[PDB]
Amino acid sequence: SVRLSGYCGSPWRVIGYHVVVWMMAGIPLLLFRWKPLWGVRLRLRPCNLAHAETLVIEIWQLFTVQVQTEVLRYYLFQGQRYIWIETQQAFYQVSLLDHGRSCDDVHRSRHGLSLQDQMVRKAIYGPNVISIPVKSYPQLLVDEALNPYYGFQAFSIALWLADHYYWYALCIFLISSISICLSLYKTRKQSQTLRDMVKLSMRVCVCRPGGEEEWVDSSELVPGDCLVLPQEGGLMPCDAALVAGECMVNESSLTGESIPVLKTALPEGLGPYCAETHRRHTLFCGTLILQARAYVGPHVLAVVTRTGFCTAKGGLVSSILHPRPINFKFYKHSMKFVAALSVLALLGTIYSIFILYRNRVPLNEIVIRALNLVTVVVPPALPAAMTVCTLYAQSRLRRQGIFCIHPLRINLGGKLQLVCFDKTGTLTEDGLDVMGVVPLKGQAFLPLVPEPRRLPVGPLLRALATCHALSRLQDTPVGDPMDLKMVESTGWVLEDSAFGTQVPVPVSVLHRFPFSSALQRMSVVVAWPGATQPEAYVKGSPELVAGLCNPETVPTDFAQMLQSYTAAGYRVVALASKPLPTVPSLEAAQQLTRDTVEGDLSLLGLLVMRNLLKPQTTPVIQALRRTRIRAVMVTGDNLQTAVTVARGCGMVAPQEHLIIVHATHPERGQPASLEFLPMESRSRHLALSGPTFGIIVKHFPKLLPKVLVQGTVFARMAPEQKTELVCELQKLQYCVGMCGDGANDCGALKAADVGISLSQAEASVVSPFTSSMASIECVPMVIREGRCSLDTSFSVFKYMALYSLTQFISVLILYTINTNLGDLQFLAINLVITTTVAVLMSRTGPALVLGRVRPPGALLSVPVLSSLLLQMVLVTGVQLGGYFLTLAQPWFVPLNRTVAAPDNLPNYENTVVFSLSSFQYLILAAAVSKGAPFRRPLYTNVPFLVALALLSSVLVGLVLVPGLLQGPLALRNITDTGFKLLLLGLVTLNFVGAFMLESVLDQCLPACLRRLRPKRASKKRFKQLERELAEQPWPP
Repeated sequence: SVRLSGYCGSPWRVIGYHVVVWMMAGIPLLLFRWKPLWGVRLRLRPCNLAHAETLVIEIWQLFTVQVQTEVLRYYLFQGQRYIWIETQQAFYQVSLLDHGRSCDDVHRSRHGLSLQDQMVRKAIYGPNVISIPVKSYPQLLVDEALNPYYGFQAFSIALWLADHYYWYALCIFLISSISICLSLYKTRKQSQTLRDMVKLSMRVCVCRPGGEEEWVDSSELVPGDCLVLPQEGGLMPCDAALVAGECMVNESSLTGESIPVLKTALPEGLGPYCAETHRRHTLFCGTLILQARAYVGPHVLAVVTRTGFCTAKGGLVSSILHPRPINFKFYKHSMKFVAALSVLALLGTIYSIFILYRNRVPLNEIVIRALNLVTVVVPPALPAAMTVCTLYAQSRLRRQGIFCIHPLRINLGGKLQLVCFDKTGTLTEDGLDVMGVVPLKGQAFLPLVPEPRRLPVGPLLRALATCHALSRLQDTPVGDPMDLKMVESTGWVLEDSAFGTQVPVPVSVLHRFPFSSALQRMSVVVAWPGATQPEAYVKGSPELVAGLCNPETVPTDFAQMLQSYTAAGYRVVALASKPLPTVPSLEAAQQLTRDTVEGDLSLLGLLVMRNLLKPQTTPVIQALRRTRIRAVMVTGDNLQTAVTVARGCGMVAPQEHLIIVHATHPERGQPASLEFLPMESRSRHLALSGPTFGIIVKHFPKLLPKVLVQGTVFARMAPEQKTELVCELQKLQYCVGMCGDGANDCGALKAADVGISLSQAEASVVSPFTSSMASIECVPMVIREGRCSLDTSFSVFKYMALYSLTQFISVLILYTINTNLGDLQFLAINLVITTTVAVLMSRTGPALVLGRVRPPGALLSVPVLSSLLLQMVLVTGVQLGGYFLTLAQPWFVPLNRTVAAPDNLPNYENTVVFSLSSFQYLILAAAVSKGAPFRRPLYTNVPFLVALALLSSVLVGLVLVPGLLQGPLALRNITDTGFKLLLLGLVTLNFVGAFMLESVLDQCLPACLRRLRPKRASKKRFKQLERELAEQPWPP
């Protein structure tokens, strides 16, 4: 959904808008920064998009994008480049400008681009640079410091100086500057981090037609251009397709996969070159080329396909620079809650005006004092407190090993209700493991031998340790992980190729037949000293190998045994051998045909390779299921293995039923039909594959919501089907986490509300959340931190409300008695007592254990609002009681009403109110700070506990110790001590009452509101579906 509206240039209109906004007032600027579409409409006039010199983009977020000329008319929106293709009268993204061309076209491009034809491609595509723009500190200030909040704070600073409250004005300015500097630091540091993370400048050779080789910078590369990759291998500057040769690529830079991966030349064909399909023929930007071998030609060649932000790493960086808006609204009914507090403040302000008039204070002072009171209820430290809360959450995660690039995504961990787990690498170990070999003695399967090392030397062990296509790179074999683990299990050392006995003669590979996907098997020619004839070893699927094997050698239990193995999640391959009467020699063996070796084989044994469940997986899954979080397996693997793992890891506990949803494709003459196949070992789970998921999404849209609500295993899911599933689940108002670790989970991790990658490093761009640890234990950690962050932010906002209302009430009372709180008494209460205690309260770590109860999401809920209105009742009661109680004393002398504050100060009324309110701020900071269920107790926060104790001691000294800070703060000295003790008793009464009020609310109001009003329904579509199912199960 993209809306474009061209605005052709108009000088007179532009200058008219200029003067109007610059002269009239700042209100138009405020409403333009709120609603800038009218600003552009008045500043420039609509035009035919073929003539636009400025665009307005809506994705209903609105951006304005000028249009550059290079004749090429193009614009840049969020890094991507859109060009004006004059013929079709539309701005087409350059990403698609050459989309869909055939692999044959890519191969034909292997002669490169003529320098004359390279300028056009450069102008279209632009430089091959993922340019992170640098904003100057002045411009960072202007961006941060021009908010409406800081504008109001500057207004307040001006007012407090109008009334001569210089210390409080300095306090506001310092708090606001500290607020602005945190934002500037983090925003500038992140930009400088990305700028160097995407930094790359090589001198890459290219193949300019005519036969000459041209050396150019890394930024002069354009799609279709041809690269000459060095034999030694270095970083990859562009996102090229490998046309000739092969090269080891360490793709950890892009996807975090630590192991080298083989890239093979692109195959000639008429299909479209797809980076996701032909991902074994594509070289990505930022990955490292370890070796590059040119089997034909003097050097290896790749064809540039994507450059700049078009590259995969470019898209990953763009998703960090331009994140999609976070799904949850933190301020649920922002205007309504702020309006409740604002109507309270408005009633107070009108009361203040009425009483100031009744006190016969001049009108200018009336207006100034009313505006000061209105400013009291906008705490200068609110943005600082919120940002600091997010920073603390991020730091705690980073110390746990979890790295979130966007700290505001952390609160989405405490909103999670469903987590999708990739099976392999995330739930189960990275690669397969060998639990044994099943040799034969004639036509009978021998008992499984757990480890193949002790197998007596023979054709089976030689096949195990030799029948493979490994290549020793840097003394570390590389290739298919299955072969790696098989040969490692044999224990033999790879030194064509020879293998030495671990403890018994070395064995040589006379000839090797490379594996093929269509052949489902591979064969080799193997000889060893003392061997009369070479032995050719063949490994392949059980049925196919058995078919070529001699029938009298295959036991009748072959099919039954392999099916029994498959049922238990094992993957099985068969090993066969045949003696070749050919003389043992390198040259003679090389002429043997693949058909000769593959045919007339002997079944020697069956090899079973199991992918194991990580030790930390089952506890985490069971903890999530105990918290009533949905654990879903979204894998691209078989359904048998997926269901076996799901049962094993506790997604399907032994008592639940598992039903297979199978959707038949609507073959000729019949429509699509669902059939359900129950299994015998959230009480009903569904398991369905990728084909079934697609058929249900297309043909069965009525039944998709139920499948998604009660589906558990999603096997054989294509990488786009994972993203489709995540989006479909989010359509049900789920908050979906995706703990996929692999590279193919990229779209799912980007779509998911919380996307986590398991085995990553510090500076990873793969997904919003990346952890350094292999196990899925980082998912409970993220959920616990998210719940802690939600509770902490709710408590900080509650404190900034309680704070603000307490100061408002104190100022109202002092206006009533016709004095004010005092300049340095404002400075203390705000700079020290409240800013310290608000930035320190958000330092309390998450509770160590997940619980079934979830944090709220509504700041306007009855709990929060009742807590505020009953804390404020006790605050006002305590202050009023202390005031009315200092009148009854004998030594009391009413303040001089004729003069106005600060001329009244010091006086007993202001002193009493200041003391009580100063204690009340600390009392409220401690009261709003909760421990369990979501946070650790208050006392585990040593800085916060120490701040509370130190400030309480200082305030007790102010109340008791005479002459301590009574000059600066302008406090009146009370000679009496019984009154001081009574004041401390009243403060202790408020402390006890506030904690008792919080406890009583937390314990009773939930039950009270549940009994008082039963839920009409659950707003969540998935909860409605869960009810509709519990009343009547869908699969009957």
